[PDB]
Amino acid sequence: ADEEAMLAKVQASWAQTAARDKARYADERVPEDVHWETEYRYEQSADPQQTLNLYYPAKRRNATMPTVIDIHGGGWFYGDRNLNRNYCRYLASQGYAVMGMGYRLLPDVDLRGQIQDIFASLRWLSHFGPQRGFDLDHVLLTGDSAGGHLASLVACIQQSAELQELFGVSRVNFNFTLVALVCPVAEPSKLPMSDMAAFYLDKLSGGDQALVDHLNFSQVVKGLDLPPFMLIGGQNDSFYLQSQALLKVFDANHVTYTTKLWPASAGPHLKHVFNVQHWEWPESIETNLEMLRTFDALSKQQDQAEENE
Ligand SMILES: *[P@](=O)(CCC)OC[C@@H](COCCCC)OCCCC
Repeated sequence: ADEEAMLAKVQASWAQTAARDKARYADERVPEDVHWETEYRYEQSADPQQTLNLYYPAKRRNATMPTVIDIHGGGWFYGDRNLNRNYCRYLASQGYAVMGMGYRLLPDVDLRGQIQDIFASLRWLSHFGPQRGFDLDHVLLTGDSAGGHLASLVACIQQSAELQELFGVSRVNFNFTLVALVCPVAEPSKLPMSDMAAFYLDKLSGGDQALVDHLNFSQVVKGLDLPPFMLIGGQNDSFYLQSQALLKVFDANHVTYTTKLWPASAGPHLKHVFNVQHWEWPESIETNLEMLRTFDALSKQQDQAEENE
């Protein structure tokens, strides 16, 4: 029938999203009291996607601040380091040093190339973050939608020499204190618009059977000792099914987790990734603070455990 036409279809849909995102950002309040440093190349490459932004409170109470690392969403086909800027700014305004990266998009790369990009940005941060204010002893890793998928896999790969080898990455010299997933699509194989879902999975695996067998969080969680997770979302998330599926995997694997899941009664506006797309809404503030407090409580328990209070 056609590969070119399915692609053109998929891309039409992302052009639509891009227009809504542009219109929202033109309108929306911007968080105050933040500085950003933009467009750092994280490897020797002129690919514009292999860059990252850093965000900080305008007034730093300390030389180093606990770290947040954000992986944006967009269905693996869409987005860049700027997409989640308001969300990153909001988190930074609360007293955190924040990094958000670009990663090359499907179909130009497959999942391995995206995982490599993300690992390159993490390694860059391990080299250059602390000198400019990042406390890498307390690190919150977060991602929304496809970015939540990517965050969930990166958490497992960081812990596993076997997956490091399969994905062609090396572990980075810091740990994740918490991994917070916002409306993640962490089980993309369960998505099947069936031909379109199949097209995505094909583009993610790039035909590599090792990626097919390692495309879902359920396939990479096995046997690893992981940090705590936080699952964020709601019953009016278009992908709430994926959240329900993921809880079953957490329970079966003895993952430590907490949840902040909004009931349908909390309203029709609490849609897909609302707390990233609308930082200023009261429910977004509540959710995002609750995540930062959860991260702080874990960071305090680690400090106590390490005789460093
Ligand atoms: P996330 O990255 C939300 C991005 C808007 O979700 C992954 C989805 C894409 O969302 C629907 C497409 C139009 C917004 O995974 C692919 C769905 C197609 C079968």
